[PDB]
Amino acid sequence: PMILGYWDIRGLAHAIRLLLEYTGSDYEEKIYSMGDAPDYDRSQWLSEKFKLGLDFPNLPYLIDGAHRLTQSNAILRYIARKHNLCGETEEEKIRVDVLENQAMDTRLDFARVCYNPDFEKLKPGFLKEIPEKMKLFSEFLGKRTWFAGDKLNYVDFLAYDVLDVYRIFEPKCLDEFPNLKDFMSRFEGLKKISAYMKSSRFLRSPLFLKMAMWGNK
Amino acid sequence: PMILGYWDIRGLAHAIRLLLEYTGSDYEEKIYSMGDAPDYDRSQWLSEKFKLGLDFPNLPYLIDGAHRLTQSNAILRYIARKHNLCGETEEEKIRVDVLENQAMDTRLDFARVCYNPDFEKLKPGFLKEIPEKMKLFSEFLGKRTWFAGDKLNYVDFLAYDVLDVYRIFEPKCLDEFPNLKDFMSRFEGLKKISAYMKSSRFLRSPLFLKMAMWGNK
Ligand SMILES: N[C@@H](CCC(=O)N[C@@H](CSCc1ccc([N+](=O)[O-])cc1)C(=O)NCC(=O)O)C(=O)O
Ligand SMILES: N[C@@H](CCC(=O)N[C@@H](CSCc1ccc([N+](=O)[O-])cc1)C(=O)NCC(=O)O)C(=O)O
Ligand code: NA
Ligand code: NA
Ligand code: NA
Repeated sequence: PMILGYWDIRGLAHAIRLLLEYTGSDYEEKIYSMGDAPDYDRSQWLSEKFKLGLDFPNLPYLIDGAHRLTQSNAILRYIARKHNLCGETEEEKIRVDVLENQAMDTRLDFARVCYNPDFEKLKPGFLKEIPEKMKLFSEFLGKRTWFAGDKLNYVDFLAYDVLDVYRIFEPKCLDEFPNLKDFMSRFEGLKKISAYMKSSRFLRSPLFLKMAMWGNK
Repeated sequence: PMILGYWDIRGLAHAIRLLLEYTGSDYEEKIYSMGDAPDYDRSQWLSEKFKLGLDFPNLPYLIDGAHRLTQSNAILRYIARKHNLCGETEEEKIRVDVLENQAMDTRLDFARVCYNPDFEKLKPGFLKEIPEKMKLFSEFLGKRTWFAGDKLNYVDFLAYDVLDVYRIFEPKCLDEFPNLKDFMSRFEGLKKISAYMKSSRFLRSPLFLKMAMWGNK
């Protein structure tokens, strides 16, 4: 089976786990646990980081037969090619690439404040940035079924993930964008996704690592 | 003709400018100038930022007919798909996706230090992290003619750009890695590339924007 290596949190592997369940992949998780504060012991991962035959050792990683991958986006793309979840036309391909890279910039905007020791002083300023972020995503989606067009694509998993994270931090953030509320519902009720979610191996939380000031659980 | 919008520096646009040149694309640059300290006035861009039809307005952007793109990586892939500059085997596509994402993370590691007011204090530690980064690139390349196989790829433009920046910062950083030196010469030897590098267009500098501690001139 395939091995998904990541920390015992949601973070960067969540859209991957989401994809791995929708696609019917057989896979298992190599969970790395992090030591409690203050030292946040990473030695469980650091001890085998350079022992896995990874070109650029990192988390998350994925092993599939002869293929050993890092970089979360590269893994998503790998799973997508094996299981018909890329864009076909040039129009979808452009939308995929722009949204894939944009999701990561949007995720890091948010990660950078929650992981900041000064999160509480920076929290009101970031909360007022969120309406325009979400509005970009609502205008991009428009009247489409999925973000790339008619068909489910791997970027939809990225989009659901980053939107989920923002709406956990700010439960009212999608309220003036009904088309994104309908997107999240439609995604959560695919069927392999509903089954995964209302199952025990669905990792609700923590959203982030232990040293984060929010969503560390 | 295609329109490439960026600041009047090297920055994130550099690999796009090379690929545009190498593919013989018909292109013009919309160059935005930024004010001097202390304001670093951005009005030349903010004047138009939201009036260009961009889904996620940003720099660099590319306007090609009806297609209006942002995200430097999406722009590179858009150009590559027009000229078959992407991998064809599943092994090549894996090497492309991993290196594309790795090159941005490595670029960002460097950009963060140079733009940090505390640059001088951070410089010693960052210098000692460079040998390990280059070793990983060196062993990834191996004896291959290019990073993805025997066929030039857009990710080669990214790897040249990021490696060029690190060797501009630390001139001895490729010394103990001969295969990376051969990669850089062979890349510069490309006829359309050398001709672009030999004309007073070539913005090898400034690496970064005016407010950077290093590479601002
Ligand atoms: N660009 C890479 C990022 C890889 C990465 O940063 N992994 C970190 C995650 S914690 C830092 C982190 C937390 C949360 C976010 N985020 O935006 O959600 C980003 C980075 C790690 O655990 N180990 C890397 C190592 O061995 O040095 C990817 O997308 O896979
Ligand atoms: N992920 C996007 C990043 C786009 C971006 O941040 N552009 C900045 C570049 S300056 C900040 C910057 C400098 C250098 C790097 N780098 O890695 O070298 C990254 C970001 C800008 O000028 N305007 C965006 C805006 O108007 O909001 C991409 O790759 O295109
Ligand atoms: Na499908
Ligand atoms: Na404006
Ligand atoms: Na080589």
